[PDB]
Amino acid sequence: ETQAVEAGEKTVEQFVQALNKGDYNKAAGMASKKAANKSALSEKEILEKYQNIYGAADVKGLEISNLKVDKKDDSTYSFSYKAKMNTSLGELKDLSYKGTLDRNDGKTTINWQPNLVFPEMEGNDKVSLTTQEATRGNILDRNGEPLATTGKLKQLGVVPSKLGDGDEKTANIKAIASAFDLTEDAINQAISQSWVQPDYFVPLKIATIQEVDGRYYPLGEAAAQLIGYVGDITAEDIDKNPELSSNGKIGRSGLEMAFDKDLRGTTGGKLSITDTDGVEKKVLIEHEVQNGKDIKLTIDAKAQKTAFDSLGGKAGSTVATTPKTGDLLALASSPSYDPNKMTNGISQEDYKAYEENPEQPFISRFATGYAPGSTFKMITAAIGLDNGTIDPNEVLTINGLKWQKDSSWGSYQVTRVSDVSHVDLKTALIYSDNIYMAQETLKMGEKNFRAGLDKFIFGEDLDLPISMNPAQISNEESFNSDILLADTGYGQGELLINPIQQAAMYSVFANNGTLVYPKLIADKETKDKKNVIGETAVQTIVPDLREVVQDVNGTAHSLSALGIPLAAKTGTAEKENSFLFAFNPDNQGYMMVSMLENKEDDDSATKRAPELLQYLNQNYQL
Ligand SMILES: *C(=O)[C@@H](NC(=O)/C(=N\O)c1nsc(N)n1)[C@@H]1NC(C(=O)O)=C(CC2=CCN([C@@H]3CCNC3)C2=O)CS1
Repeated sequence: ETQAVEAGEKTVEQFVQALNKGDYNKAAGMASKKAANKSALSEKEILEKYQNIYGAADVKGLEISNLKVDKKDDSTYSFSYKAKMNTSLGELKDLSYKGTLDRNDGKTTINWQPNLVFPEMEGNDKVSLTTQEATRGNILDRNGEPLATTGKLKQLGVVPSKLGDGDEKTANIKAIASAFDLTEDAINQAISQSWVQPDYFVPLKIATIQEVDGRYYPLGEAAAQLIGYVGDITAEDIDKNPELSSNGKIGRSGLEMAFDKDLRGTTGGKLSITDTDGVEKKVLIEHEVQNGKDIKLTIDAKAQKTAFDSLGGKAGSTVATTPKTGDLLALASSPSYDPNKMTNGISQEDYKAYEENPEQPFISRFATGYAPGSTFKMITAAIGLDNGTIDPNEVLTINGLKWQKDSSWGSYQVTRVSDVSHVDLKTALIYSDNIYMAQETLKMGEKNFRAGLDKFIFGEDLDLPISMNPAQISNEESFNSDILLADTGYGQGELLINPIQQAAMYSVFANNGTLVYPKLIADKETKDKKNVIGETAVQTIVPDLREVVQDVNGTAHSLSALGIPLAAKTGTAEKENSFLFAFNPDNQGYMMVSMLENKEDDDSATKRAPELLQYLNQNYQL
């Protein structure tokens, strides 16, 4: 407790603090002159040491404790303290520093020595710092087949110096643009790029070829919206997260981005003290690299490749689930983009292409909310049946195509397409009679309609890694209209449900009225919501839904040619959308929901479903 002691106690601290602030020169100013019993190096020689070592290892957050300064002679005090510090590779704990001070004319300074960098350093000792980036994990389908993996790829390229001079170049460019099937002009824009030197290898496809490590998506565009793609890491990404290395790739969309942490692993590293020849003398930190985790999904890659191909590139979406457990067997969206071109290199043209396609390939339509249309009637009936409103056999008598409750609906008319004039429940679903449904809905009223709807999952967010707004009944918490109460009853109005949310609500017909939440991660436990509708309302509706197919006038009669047990409902909306709902009523092994955004003349979701239905029907039973 002496005013010379604490003068030295303060001179240590100002030295430590100067190193935290990274002011390696202020620190160097507190060094005794270079001498045999004082410092071991000059101010400049000291400055350089800390910049080399404390900088290259980014030493910061230096905390000392148990500081001691005791007198040894009138001009020399000995100090000692414990310390901990943060390095770019971890925390250094329980360091033991020791040294001496030089009092001379009321000026107290440090007799610097290498053992104030790290305790065990001596003489001409140095420091080494090595890092090892990890390998990105895989995304797998339910059967282990890979959906996103990192492997060696046969990169094709050329060398401007092994071509032709004049006609031998512009005719040889022809030959390699053929045996590989790529445009011939793009070989000229590439060869004449800025960075090209006539000796470098210039890449073309995913004439010499070299093996390159890259990120590969076997299914390409058939699963590009769900799985996503990955991009070069940019300086900005490191601002958002300085734990990233400049050399990896990063998930930018779809599941790659949703699970980037798990998939990307942790970097390994090693901080060592070496003699003057890089020979390791003490290891201070060693974190063995930990690679990225694999991720197993519910997807069935054949169902996905089939479901996407079935849309023939038209705007639309398909979604398949095993309804008794929630497994999502496929999440198709069309049109689409090449996720391999995006990740591993995409020409400036093929890229500008996707951006201006007005049907928007980058949209994950299976998460876009739509107005479901007539398919929804299978709910409305099930609610009406639950609360007594609907008599299956009560036969309404309905004339013409238009209708309204009374003249106070101005020009708002409920329209249908088939002038059936004796409609019971079964007949209503077989023909998709908006009117019958619009009526039996009003017979039920917002209170009893919402009483049933509210037993579903509107508003809720599902436990899935896909960004999607929840499904809504209306753009306000009440309808505030009869017309809307009606429009909503037959699948329009202010309804918004996306193909995954639809597939969840309709699961009630495969589970005696229990709703089963969708499942996308292979291991996660099934989650359900019991008694959403009555078992009896199911046994009433389903046999009517078979007849949407079998009956010669059924909206989906074309599917009876297949010879497979189907129960289903269709839809259409107005540009014209087209819908289909389908599942197996014998075994409940699968269920599908297919849309067609902006259909073509005489095209339909129902005309494209068979190939996917045959696969599902055979490979998913009990
Ligand atoms: C349910 O979605 C209903 N569709 C419509 O009424 C719509 N347009 O057709 C629609 N509602 S709102 C809005 N803006 N437009 C019924 N569903 C279907 C269907 O599922 O296919 C309809 C089409 C349709 C029923 C029977 N069809 C036979 C084809 C040849 N002749 C009849 C048929 O195309 C309309 S009613």
